[PDB]
Amino acid sequence: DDVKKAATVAIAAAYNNGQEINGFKAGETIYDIDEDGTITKKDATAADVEADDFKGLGLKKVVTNLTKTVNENKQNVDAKVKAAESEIEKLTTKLADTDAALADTDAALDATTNALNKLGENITTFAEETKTNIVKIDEKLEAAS
Amino acid sequence: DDVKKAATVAIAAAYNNGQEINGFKAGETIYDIDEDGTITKKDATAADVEADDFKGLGLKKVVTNLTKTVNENKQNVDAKVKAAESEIEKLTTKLADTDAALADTDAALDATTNALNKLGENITTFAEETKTNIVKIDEKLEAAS
Amino acid sequence: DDVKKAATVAIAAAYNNGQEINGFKAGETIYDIDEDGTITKKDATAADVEADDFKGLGLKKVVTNLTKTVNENKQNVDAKVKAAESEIEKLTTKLADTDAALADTDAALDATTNALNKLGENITTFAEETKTNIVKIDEKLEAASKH
Ligand SMILES: [Cl-]
Repeated sequence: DDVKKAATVAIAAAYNNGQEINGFKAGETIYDIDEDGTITKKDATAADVEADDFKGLGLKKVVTNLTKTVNENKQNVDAKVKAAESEIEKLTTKLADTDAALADTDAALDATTNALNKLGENITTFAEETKTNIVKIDEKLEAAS
Repeated sequence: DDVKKAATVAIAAAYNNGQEINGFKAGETIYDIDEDGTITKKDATAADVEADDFKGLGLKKVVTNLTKTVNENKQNVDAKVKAAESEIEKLTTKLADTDAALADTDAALDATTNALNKLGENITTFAEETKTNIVKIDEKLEAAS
Repeated sequence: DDVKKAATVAIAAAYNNGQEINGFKAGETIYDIDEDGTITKKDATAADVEADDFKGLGLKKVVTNLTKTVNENKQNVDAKVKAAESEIEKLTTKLADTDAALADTDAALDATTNALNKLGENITTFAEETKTNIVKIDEKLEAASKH
C-alpha cells in the first residue's frame, strides 16, 4: 500500500530532522531517503560525522556554544578596552603634570633672564662711572706735573 | 495495525520537531515519545519551559536574537574603539605641542647661558683694566711722596 | 481512512521542518497545513522567500554564516585594539623621553641661575672695593691740594 510507504518515509524524515536539531555520532542509525522515496538504513561512519556541517553536534548544541562564544568575546573585548582607557587616563594626567612643570620652567627661565639683563645694565653704569672717575684723577695728576 | 502506530509516531515526532524550531509555552500540548514507541499527550508546565535549552523560544527566535546581539555588540565596540582612538589622536597632538615648547625653552636657555658667559668675560676684562689703572695711579702718588 | 490522512500530514510536516533546517527558493514546492489538517500544495513565490525570517536560507546556513561573522568580528576588533595599544605604547615612551629632557633643562637652568648669582656676588664685591680705592685716592688728592 501507498499509505504504508508514506508512514515509513514520514518516520524516517522526522527521525532525520531530529538528528539535525539534536545531533548524531559514529555508529548511530542514520536514514538516507532517495528521490524515489526509497529509505536506506545505514550507520553513521566517522566520515559522515567529520564531514557534517556541525560535525554531528546538532543545531541546539551549536547555537548554545555560539551564545557562549558571543558573550565570552564581549567580556574579553570589554576588559581589553577598559585596560586601554585606563592607560589613556594615566597618560592624560602625566601629560598635564608635564605641561605644568614646563610652565614653571618658563617662569623660572624668564625671572633668570630678567635678572641677567638688570645685572648687565647695573654693571654698564658702574663701569661708565668708574671710567669717568679714573679719567678725572688722571687729569688732576697730568695737571699737577 | 503497525501502519496506524507508525503514522501516529510520525505526527507526534513532526509536531515535536516543529516545537524545537518554532517554540512552546506553558499550557501548550507536548508529546513525549517512548523508546517503545508509546506516545504520551502531556501539557507543557512552567518547569518544562523554564528548564528548556532556550526556555521554549525555539531555534528560529534564538538565532534571530543572537544575530541582533552580534551586530549590537559590534556597533558598541566599534564606537568604544573610535572613542579611544580619538583620545589617542588628541594626546599625540598635545605631546607634539609640548615637545615643540620644550625645544623653544632649550633655545632660550642656551641664549641666556651664552649672554651670561659673555657678560662674565666682559667684566673680567674691565675688572682687570680697572685694577691696572688704580695700581698705576697708586704708583704715581707713592712717587710724588 | 484517518490513518491515510495522518501519514499525509506527517509527510507534509516533516517536509516543512526540513525546509526550515535546510532552506527553500522561489519555485520550490511548499506545503501549508491548515488547523483542519487540510494540506495545500503551493509553490514558493518571491514574496514567500523575501518575507521569510532567514529569506529561505534555512537554520543550518544562517548559523554557519553567523559563526563566520562572530569569528571575523573578533579578528577585526582584536587587531583594532592591538593597533590602539601600540599607539599607547609609543606615546608612553615619547612622554618618558619628554620628562627626561625636561629634568635636564631644569638641571641646566639651576646651574645657569647659580652661576648668575655668584657673578652678581663677585661684581658687588669688586664694585665695593673699587669705590673704596677711588675714595682713598680722592682723599690723597684733596689733602695734597689743601696746603
Ligand atoms: Cl519533522
